[PDB]
Amino acid sequence: EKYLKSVLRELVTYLLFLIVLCILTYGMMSSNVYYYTRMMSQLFLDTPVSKTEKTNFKTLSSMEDFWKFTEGSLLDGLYWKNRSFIFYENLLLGVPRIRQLRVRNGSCSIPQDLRDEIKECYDVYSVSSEDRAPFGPRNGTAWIYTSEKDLNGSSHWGIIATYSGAGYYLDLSRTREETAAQVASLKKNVWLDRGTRATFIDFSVYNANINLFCVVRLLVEFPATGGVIPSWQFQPLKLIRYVTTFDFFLAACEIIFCFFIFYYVVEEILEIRIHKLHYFRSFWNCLDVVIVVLSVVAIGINIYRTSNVEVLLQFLEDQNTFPNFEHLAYWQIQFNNIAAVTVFFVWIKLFKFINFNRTMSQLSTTMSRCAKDLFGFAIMFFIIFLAYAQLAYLVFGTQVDDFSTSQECIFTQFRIILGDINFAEIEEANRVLGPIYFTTFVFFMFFILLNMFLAIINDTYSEVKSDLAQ
Amino acid sequence: EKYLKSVLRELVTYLLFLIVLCILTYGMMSSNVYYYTRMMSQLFLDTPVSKTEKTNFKTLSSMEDFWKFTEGSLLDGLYWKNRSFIFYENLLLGVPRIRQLRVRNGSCSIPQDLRDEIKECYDVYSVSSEDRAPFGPRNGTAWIYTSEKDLNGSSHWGIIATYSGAGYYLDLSRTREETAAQVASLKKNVWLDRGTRATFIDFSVYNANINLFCVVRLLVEFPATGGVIPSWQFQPLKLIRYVTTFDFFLAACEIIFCFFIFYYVVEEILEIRIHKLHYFRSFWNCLDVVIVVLSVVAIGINIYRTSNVEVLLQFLEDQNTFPNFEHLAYWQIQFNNIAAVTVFFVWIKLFKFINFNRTMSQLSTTMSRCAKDLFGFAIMFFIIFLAYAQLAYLVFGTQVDDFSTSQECIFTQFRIILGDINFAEIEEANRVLGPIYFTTFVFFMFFILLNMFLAIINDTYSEVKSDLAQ
Amino acid sequence: EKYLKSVLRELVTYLLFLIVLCILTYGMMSSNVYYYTRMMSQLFLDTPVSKTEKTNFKTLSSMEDFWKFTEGSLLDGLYWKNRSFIFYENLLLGVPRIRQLRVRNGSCSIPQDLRDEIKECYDVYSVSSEDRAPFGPRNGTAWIYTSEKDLNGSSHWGIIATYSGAGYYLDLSRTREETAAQVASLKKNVWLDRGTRATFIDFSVYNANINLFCVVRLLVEFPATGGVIPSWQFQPLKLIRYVTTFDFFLAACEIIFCFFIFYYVVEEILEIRIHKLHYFRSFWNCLDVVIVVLSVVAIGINIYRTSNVEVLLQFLEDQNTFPNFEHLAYWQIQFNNIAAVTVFFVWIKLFKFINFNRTMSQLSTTMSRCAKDLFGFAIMFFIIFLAYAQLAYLVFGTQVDDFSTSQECIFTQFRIILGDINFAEIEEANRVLGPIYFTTFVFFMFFILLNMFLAIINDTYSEVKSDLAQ
Amino acid sequence: EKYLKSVLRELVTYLLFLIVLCILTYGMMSSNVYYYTRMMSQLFLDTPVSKTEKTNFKTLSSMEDFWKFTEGSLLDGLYWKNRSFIFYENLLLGVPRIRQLRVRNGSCSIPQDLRDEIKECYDVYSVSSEDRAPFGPRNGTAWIYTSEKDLNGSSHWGIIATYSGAGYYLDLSRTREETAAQVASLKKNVWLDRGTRATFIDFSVYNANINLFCVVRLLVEFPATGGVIPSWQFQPLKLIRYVTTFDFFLAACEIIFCFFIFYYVVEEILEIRIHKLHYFRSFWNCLDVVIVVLSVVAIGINIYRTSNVEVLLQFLEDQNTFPNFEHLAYWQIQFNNIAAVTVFFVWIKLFKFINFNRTMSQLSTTMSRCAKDLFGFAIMFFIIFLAYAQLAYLVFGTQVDDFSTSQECIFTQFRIILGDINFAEIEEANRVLGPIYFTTFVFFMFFILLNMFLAIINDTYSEVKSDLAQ
Ligand SMILES: [Ca+2]
Repeated sequence: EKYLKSVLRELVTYLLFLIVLCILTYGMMSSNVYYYTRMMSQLFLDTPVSKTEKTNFKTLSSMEDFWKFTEGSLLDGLYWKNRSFIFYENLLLGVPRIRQLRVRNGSCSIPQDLRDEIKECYDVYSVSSEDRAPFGPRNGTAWIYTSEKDLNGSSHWGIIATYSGAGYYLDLSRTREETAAQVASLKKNVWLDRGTRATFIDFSVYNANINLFCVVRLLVEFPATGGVIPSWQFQPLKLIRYVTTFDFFLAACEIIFCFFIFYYVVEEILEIRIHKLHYFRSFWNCLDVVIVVLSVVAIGINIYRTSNVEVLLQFLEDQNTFPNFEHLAYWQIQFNNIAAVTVFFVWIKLFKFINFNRTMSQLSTTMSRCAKDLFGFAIMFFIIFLAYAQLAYLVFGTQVDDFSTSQECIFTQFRIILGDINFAEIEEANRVLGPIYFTTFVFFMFFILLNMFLAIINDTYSEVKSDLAQ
Repeated sequence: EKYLKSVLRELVTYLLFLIVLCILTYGMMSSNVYYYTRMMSQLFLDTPVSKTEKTNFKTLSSMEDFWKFTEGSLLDGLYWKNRSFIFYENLLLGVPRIRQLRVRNGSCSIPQDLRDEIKECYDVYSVSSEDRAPFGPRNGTAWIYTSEKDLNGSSHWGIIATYSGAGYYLDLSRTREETAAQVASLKKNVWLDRGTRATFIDFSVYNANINLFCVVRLLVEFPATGGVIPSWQFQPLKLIRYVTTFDFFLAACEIIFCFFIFYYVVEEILEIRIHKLHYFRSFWNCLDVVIVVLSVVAIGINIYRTSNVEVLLQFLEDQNTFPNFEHLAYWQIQFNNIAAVTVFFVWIKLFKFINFNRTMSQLSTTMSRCAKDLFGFAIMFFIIFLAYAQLAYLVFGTQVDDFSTSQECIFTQFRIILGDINFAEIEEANRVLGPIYFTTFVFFMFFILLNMFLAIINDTYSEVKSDLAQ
Repeated sequence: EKYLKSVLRELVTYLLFLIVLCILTYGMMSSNVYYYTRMMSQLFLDTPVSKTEKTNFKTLSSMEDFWKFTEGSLLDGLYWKNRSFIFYENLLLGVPRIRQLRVRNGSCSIPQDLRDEIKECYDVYSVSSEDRAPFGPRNGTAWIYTSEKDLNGSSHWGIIATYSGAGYYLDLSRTREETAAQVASLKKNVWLDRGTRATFIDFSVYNANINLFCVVRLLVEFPATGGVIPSWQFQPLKLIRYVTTFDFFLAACEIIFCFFIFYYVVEEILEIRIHKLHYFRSFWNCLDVVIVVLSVVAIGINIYRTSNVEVLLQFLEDQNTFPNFEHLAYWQIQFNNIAAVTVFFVWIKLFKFINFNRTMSQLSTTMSRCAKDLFGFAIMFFIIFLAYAQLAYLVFGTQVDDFSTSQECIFTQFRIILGDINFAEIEEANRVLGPIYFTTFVFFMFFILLNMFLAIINDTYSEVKSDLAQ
Repeated sequence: EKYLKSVLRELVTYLLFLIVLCILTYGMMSSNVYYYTRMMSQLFLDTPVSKTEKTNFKTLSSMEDFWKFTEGSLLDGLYWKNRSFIFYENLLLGVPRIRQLRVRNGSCSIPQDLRDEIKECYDVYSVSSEDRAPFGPRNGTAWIYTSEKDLNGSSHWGIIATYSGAGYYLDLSRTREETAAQVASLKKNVWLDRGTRATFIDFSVYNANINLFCVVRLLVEFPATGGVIPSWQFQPLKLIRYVTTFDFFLAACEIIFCFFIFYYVVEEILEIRIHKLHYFRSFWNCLDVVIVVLSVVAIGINIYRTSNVEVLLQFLEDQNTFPNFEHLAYWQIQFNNIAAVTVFFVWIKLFKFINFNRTMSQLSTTMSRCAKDLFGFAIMFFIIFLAYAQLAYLVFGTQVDDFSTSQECIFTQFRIILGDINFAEIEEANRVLGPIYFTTFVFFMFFILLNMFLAIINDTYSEVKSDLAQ
């Protein structure tokens, strides 16, 4: 009877922990936030670059389109008629910033055959090929290289390369007329030319109705082959924490969560000190360790982020400067990811107390007894899966977007297995190998290989049911 | 022999009942009705707001677009050249009505940090923060709050909030010139401003060729974050019933259905009294009780709806007023839902007489024998399903429309399992966690977990067949 | 040895027959024909109604759009600059024809409540409500009713109704200027009004390069609820057969096919005369009877169609008339359908000689021994399938296009099972019952019920393999 | 121990070989190449033909659109302001070339019935119907036929026909003004008329930043039924190889790969000389032979291609000519295809050393024992699959794009099985047979026939596990 009562006590404690965690994670969420970013992104990406034009920021194709956007839709969205409100609600915080990364002329070598017709070549962006010399009129921060440290920047993982936080930057103005003049001055002096490899536009807004910031980042990359590759980022933040009663309730819930985390840390360490050799012999102990580690990491990230609020205080002293909220947004994204993973893994631990009756124990035994063969056939299946992915990358890699990178081929093959196919592009890219690849993949994966998993599961379930009937 | 004859008599009676119910439910449906609403919705939602503009009602983005629609496409669709026929057949009944819901300034608290730059804040719509004071010129019903009781209104479940039936309303006119003047007067005095949270446009039409009304409701919501969220509703009604011979035939069928339902009620009550100890132990008795309860609820709703025809009589006395058919449309929708569910559950009861031979009995035994294990593994499977849904909500909640609400995540995961995927948006929202979530979900759900249902069914079928073979 | 050699002889004869049939059916096909209709349909449907307008023929919405098409894109497509070639290759044969079907005023009864505001009502199209009296100026065939017999017409199965071959028709002219004048005269006198229920535009072209006709039919329906429902039909024909060497080769193949069919008829009749009582005890005999009946029907249709070449001869005598090729196109479509079905069923008969070794016999025994239970569970599964379809029709019937008709619901549910879903529209139509219907359908159909077929097949295969190992 | 250590040595050697091959195949790929072709194709295809027009090169519909493209978007893309750079990076090499294929008047025979109205007919393109006589002004190479040998051309496999390398060609100029004059002169003299059957536009560019050429080919076909069928081809080439350090590293890797291939060839020949009769009894020996043959073919193609760099040398002597890189592009495509297949098959051989423990051996034995029955049921299943495909071709062949060719039907049926359906077009093409075909195909294939594969696999797995358990 002691075992059942102890299990019930553990179940009740874990249920309380689960309710606390769910309350926290839904308190840090709301429907108000999705439409915030939806309207912001629509305004800044979906609006045509100009009345006559049709291309938006989403469909930029050249430097001329980027200049039209910068002098056009961007200024329309940013400034609303001394203080701007991106809508009638969202105040524009301070000043926007524009930054570019540059590459040296001669960072690549032209073949000796063509040196008579081609004199200048610019390599793809890299830390080695980066340009750090003044150009243009050399008047101000837009024409002089500023290091990452002096710019208080950080690296950004772009579509085709990873970019540093340094470059040539200009701080725009509070009003539309001044910003337009600055942008026109930049364009006249040819700010963007052959050496440009990336450009960033950063600005943040604040919504007092719901007490949420929004950090915006627009990146346009200029590959060595010509054209542009636009991208965007809209990240809401809650820098100010305690403004309402629900905020204090969530603070209390967070304190309770920290108490629970410390209690679990102590409990797990106590058992580790005795069973350390065989502690990882059970999956539940590994799950408990993962949960506690993730929760501790989340707590540490939260503590670090809460002390970074001093950047907001610096901005509030003088509002004519650029508010650097990129680090806060990055750490908020990291915290959200870690909290989501912790919640997911806390949910999975519910299987520990799910053996109510003989049926649940039957199913759990079937699933545990089936893992050894499932892993082996997973290796076997994924060998062929990766062979097919490599063939697809080598065949359609340069033509089809779905196969443009070795990682994207895996996702495309998963989608094809599910039923989300784009066979027209595959057939267009290669009229002989495209159809052969598609047909053979579909056959040997959907029709045959996918059924080995189910055969293993079926045999294991039947064996377990026959055995446990005793 | 008595058992077989009694079962045959029951089967014949139930076949007659099913035929009557199907006749009723298909008589209350026609192909003419779908194209009615199709043309109405194409006229009002799909037409461009103006000749130069591209945005329609479906794609409104701001208060300016809403004003352009109200002064533009709405008047074009409403008035066709004293009486308006909306294509050439649908008489416009009475006048339309426009109603807005409002919020008080100061219903939220600004953080003390930003009180020097922001003075006014309006909270999200709620009954507590609702505004009930006059504004603007204070001339008429458009500038004074009218309660739900005095407005004969009712609540509406919107996209982002549930709204009351009160607010500030104006009754438009019969002709285009008067309505345009009223709308221009509203716009000049700034009817919509920071405090607006919702707006409604209501009107109904009548088609004499097919004898059907159409109650229309256009709702535009104004979130606290800016922008607009349009929505619509086109609900045909049949207030006048006995016109043609088929209508009298359907009335006779309804009388027969009522007699059948009374007979079944008496039979079920007698069986409950006789076999109180075994009634709820059988699934068929539960199905019979569900069917009888749903049919009684449908009959009650129908009786209430017929007594509600008095609203049409009030309108017919004076045609210069607004016909309030919202309640009739709501109850028609409820009746349709109840009747559809009753039909569905009446169809399922055919399984009672489906045991013709050994094959059908074996199949039914197999289905009823694995229900115990199917429910347990359904619990086990849906624990992981909801864990994945919660992770998806916490990760893509603020970026992807498909995961914008906790309920939307479940439907999106069902669609992903089927094969309807939107992986591009998932990868765009999170380039690391998006692919991991998608790949792990697909693997652990489609490839492995979904096959446990199949293993259970296969093992149970084999066991049942082996047992019943002897 | 006797059985093996007789089977070998039968297999050789049937392989020759199959080769002949495949040769015929692929000789009556060519890639040249798909692009013929593709260009015709792109020219007539896809092109905008006018330079300023955006609506196509596919997106007509009112009588004004239809008039603009008739005076606009239609004349541009028809006439190319006495003889017109709809492209630089396809001669326009004779003149086009326009025909409308009409309904009487007062074919429905207005409710007594509204008789003071509505005086005229036109019912949906039917043979009883059809109008047969002159209207308008009463000058010519466009304003007088012409019966189906005198018009040499036939019924057409439209989208919302089935239409007769009678009505009010006008024969257009050979040149653009005359046709435009006729259409303008029709429009000025108000040819289309409240009574119109359908309109037809018929014309045919000839392409001498590939020796193919193309019979075109554009139908626009005018429901009693307003609006228009466009539809089209492009049917290539081969009236002139024996021109090239391949045509004579195909004639020889057709003669060989008739000889084979007579031989098979004689064989089957001889077998029936001996085993008439138990002849239908075998599936292969039923397949043979089906094949022979379908082939005889195809031969009869071909003989009827060849005699119907006299219509072309009548047209060729005077080219200033309307070539009535509608019957030839209808019979060509019927012949193509019957030939396709015959080819499909001839392919299936290849299973008779597929028992090469023990593996094929094992699989055939498994499939035949499984049909008894597969049919029973098919009935069981389709009862629930039809219950769900009826619920979907009653719930989303008036809002969603995919559920607009009772037959559309079945196809939509099949598509949903496969993975082709449109959940957004379902959720929009009903925000409570939509999600419930979708989720419950997906669960109980894909997760559970679809696996009973698979369990039955697996058990039968295992039993057959265990038995035949003896 | 004797077997295990030899297997370990073989595994290590094959792992080294696999790493070398993967290094080579990923060194011949880069993300920079996908966006190269992406920008090129967006510039030339997606760009509107003119400011007023909407048709692209992808949506050409007639000779007028082709002329507008040639005088419009093509010249805008080609020439950027003596030397042109398609972007600010990609130099235009030499001059473009325009070529056309032609057919004789009278290559077909008109029926005697219509010879009084039609005088000229042009057959579909073929080597027999090809025209080879001068036309037009007869001034220069654009109006005289040049054979394939004298044009240094080669055949091209188009959408509706295979085309020779001969025809009437004009070499365009280096500057926009001269090319526009030449194109206008061609258009004025009616270069394209009834006899035209195909047109090609060829040009290549070079990117010094990434050292990659791009051979471009735009083909517009003119069917005998009218209209145009555009198509395109963008193929990057690495003609110049030894420039950077990574290039020398890849050369060393290629030398190592050649040594490995020679060693494997010797090893396999040694075993063949001994096991001549039973060498093919093992699947692994067949895989080794396939790998060796494919690698040798790839090496031969590479040797042929490297010695073919002389074409670039000829062009570099005089840059005022047309650079004929078509053969180099063709052979690069062939080499890429063969290398991809070799990589795929090299990956599959990893299964030989995958028998680590009892689980992997059991899975491999299950897969091996299945092949006998799986092949038989594959024949059985594909008989019905091809019957359905033939029926679909005969029914929807002339109406639906997905069924336009007998090969397209197979791919469309695979897609339908997966879940990628276009049921709307199928139902539109045939309203009776379309739904029947779709429903019966889905049922008999997805619900029933696809489960026999799984039944076989499951039964074999259970048998193998029971046998090997003891
Ligand atoms: Ca699927």
